[PDB]
Amino acid sequence: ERPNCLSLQDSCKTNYICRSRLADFFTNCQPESRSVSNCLKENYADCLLAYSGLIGTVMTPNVAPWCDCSNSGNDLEDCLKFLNFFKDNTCLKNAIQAFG
Repeated sequence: ERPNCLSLQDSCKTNYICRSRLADFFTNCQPESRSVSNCLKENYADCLLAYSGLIGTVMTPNVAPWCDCSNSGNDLEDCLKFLNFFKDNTCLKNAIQAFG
């Protein structure tokens, strides 16, 4: 059964390897601004490498990890923000197109 993304995030953060890789992904594939969803082009390579760095962890893509936001309770908005960082990430989409 597909787990809740926040639960999966917690299982990742307790492992020093996954915690580090996840943090790198959020850092390198973040928007260039609150208004601009894309990152600066100069960061494409680092964003893709960071995204690929998730492979081998519970955050392995297949794209978003294997999780959804069912049963998020009061934390639904946060769960969706997490999930959308994978599914609706302009920086990541552009990086994959550029070097994937």
